[PDB]
Amino acid sequence: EPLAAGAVILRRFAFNAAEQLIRDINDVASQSPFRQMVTPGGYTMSVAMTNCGHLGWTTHRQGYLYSPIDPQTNKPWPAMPQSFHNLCQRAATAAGYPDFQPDACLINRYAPGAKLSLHQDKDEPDLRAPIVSVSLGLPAIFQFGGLKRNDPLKRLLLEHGDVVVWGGESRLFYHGIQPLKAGFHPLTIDCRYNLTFRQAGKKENLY
Ligand SMILES: [Fe+2]
Repeated sequence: EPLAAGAVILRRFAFNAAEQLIRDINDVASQSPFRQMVTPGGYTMSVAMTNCGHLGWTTHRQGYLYSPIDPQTNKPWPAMPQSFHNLCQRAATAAGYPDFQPDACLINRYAPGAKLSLHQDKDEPDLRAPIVSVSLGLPAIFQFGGLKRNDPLKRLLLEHGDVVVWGGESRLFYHGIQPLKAGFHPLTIDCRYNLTFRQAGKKENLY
């Protein structure tokens, strides 16, 4: 029996691909800079973000959505790097999702003390498609609950190279990241990067 129904934890799965993945995060950031987006309550997120791929998650007039254009540059988000595409496919396939074809990758950067409040990934057209998570750099405590608010939370440390394929029931769980502890990592220096691959466009975009 699993810790999270439908989730597939692949520890250190991206450990070897880590250095290249980071070079690509930096490349993506040179075009679409990391920016701290504004929350519903008007607060600035402590986590900094950016996207790559055809679609990118962002804020838009009191709402949140996937856009083919970066509002900060008025240009498309950078294309999905080969390292990203490859790693995701290998993880998705190993987890039993060979047809998963993400068109969006939200890149999160956590500086010491950065955290992500509880939320569900429900902005995607088809929730049967999983979300592949890739952690890099400083370790973080990932928390997840259930399908509804105020449900009992479970914690899980996510470390450098860890990949989790959130499929099945786990795909809809409320989740977040507790305040990042300060520290040092050879490849990221003083932060943690997290990539979350999503199939954000409707199936028609595949034809
Ligand atoms: Fe999320």
